[PDB]
Amino acid sequence: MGRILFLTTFMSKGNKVVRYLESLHHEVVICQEKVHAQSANLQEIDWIVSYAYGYILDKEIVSRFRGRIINLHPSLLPWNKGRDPVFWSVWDETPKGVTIHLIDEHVDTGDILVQEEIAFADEDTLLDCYNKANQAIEELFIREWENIVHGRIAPYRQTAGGTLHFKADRDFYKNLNMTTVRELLALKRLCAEPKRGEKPIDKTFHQLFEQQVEMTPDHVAVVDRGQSLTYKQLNERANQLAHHLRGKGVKPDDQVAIMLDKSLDMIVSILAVMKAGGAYVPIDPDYPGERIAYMLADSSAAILLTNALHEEKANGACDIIDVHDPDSYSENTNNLPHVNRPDDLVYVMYTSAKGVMIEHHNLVNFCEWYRPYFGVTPADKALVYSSFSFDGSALDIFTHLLAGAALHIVPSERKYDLDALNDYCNQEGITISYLPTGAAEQFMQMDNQSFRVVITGGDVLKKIERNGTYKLYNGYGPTECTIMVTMFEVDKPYANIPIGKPIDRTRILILDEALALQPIGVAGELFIVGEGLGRGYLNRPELTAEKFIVHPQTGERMYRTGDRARFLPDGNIEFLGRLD
Ligand SMILES: Nc1nc(=O)c2c([nH]1)NC[C@@H](CNc1ccc(C(=O)N[C@@H](CCC(=O)O)C(=O)O)cc1)N2C=O
Ligand SMILES: CC(C)[C@H](N)C(=O)O
Repeated sequence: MGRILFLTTFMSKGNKVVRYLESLHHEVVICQEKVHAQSANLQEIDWIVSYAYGYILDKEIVSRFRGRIINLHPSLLPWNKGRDPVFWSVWDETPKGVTIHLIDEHVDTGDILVQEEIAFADEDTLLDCYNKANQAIEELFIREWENIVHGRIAPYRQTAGGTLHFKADRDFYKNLNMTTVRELLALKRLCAEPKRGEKPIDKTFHQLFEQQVEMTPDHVAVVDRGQSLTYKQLNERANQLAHHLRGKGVKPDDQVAIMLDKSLDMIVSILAVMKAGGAYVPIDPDYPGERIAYMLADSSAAILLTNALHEEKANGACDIIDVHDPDSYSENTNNLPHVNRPDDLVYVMYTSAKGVMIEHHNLVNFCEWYRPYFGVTPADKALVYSSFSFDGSALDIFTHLLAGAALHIVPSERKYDLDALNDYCNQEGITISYLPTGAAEQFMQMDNQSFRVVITGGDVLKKIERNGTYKLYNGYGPTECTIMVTMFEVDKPYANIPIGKPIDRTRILILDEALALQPIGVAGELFIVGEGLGRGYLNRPELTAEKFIVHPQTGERMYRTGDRARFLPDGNIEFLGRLD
């Protein structure tokens, strides 16, 4: 009878479709390569049927075979045109079906002949779906072929719109072929790009702090032994120092070093640096004079806020401002005119070394997530415990100041004696704070009735047994992505205590060495994306590039931690040590 040219690159030479056509006494030429007009595969052809053909047809060919080129495409067009349609059908959660349509000059733009709705069960694998569709369309072709040959079907134009996908759009998703529909949608919900409608962060920390001063001005801000400052008192003194600093020429993105012990003067100095416009570099003065000398050299800091006592540990490296000299304080107590943007530096901290750069928007995002998460109110009282050279300090000070809470400085007297500290808290009625895993585990041993919440993380947490009523939370995150990026409420004991779910405006991805996504439950190198990412390492652009990358598929900016982890079925993340 008639000679049929069958085009495919993926499909077998013995498809149900080919056998049916041969059953009807058609000679079926099978071709899997691109062809041109001169091709001997185009001699004496009545119908062209194409099924997963991986090449376009020159206009020359489609015109000569107009009205006689059929394509088998397993999607409910115009949904899911182009490559890997069955997959994108699941991922993009489009309607699912199979379509036989004429071949137009453009990809999958030909008028429809027949169309069928298909269904996938939550339990089917993505390879199950791929087959179930090819099954459905092959059977459909056999049912309606006769109707197609005799030309008795009225082609109808495809509905406007649709989705289109390209060959390489699945690269990022190569490891997901054997995933379940349920398991695949779960992964999307955990790792898919942010939903539309969100706006950049438009505030700096000292903006929001000055905001909070006017709401709770007479509330206690910071306490150190018997001395205390209200938000109003604290704000005005920082302003006086900030005026002085901006007079000395502090400007946005400038570095100002602070070398002091935990004290009211420290909080004033920190806020004064921000309000002036710059970012503060905390230097614990117990560091070896070697480290201190380096931190001041690497840092471009021209100003140093410090004591008469620690003055000499800098060896005249820079201009010094005595926080105890009343001449370092201006008469003006007004808030300074704002000159900062959220992309300006807020602080620079050193890892165990390199200068990590953090911007205001990084810090704002963390505090704005912290307040509502832990339901912090001005009734709360928190401790300044961590060294002021670690990002754990930023949590202690900043989160609670924007909640109107009261900060209590922790002297070395009870820094180590947790029995004595606990007595502090029970007397003063402390309700919340962060303790590193080491210190936190110890504190579980002391009796406590003050706390409402305690937070840990930084090293692996292994014990949960606590005496007090308070809830307990384990967190995770590197200094490079601003304090912590994930948070878990500990409800029951675990052999591996999970580190929780991501915070506001942050996303975490588990990737192959190839940087491809990994199914829920499969380990990989944990990657961070979102508001938390800092500016990088100071004076270390080549190394910054190493750790702050532009993903090859998505083009998003991500931080490579070098930690192993995996997602649990309920959405929480599980730490699995370093990558080695
Ligand atoms: N002329 C024509 N119209 C069609 O509608 C049609 C055909 N040919 N041939 C088979 C199928 C389309 N199949 C495909 C699938 C992918 C590519 C492809 O190579 N896409 C590249 C684009 C890059 C480039 O243009 O070089 C990609 O990266 O996604 C081509 C044809 N098809 C009807 O079903
Ligand atoms: C100390 C902790 C809050 C910090 N994210 C770290 O791991 O260094």
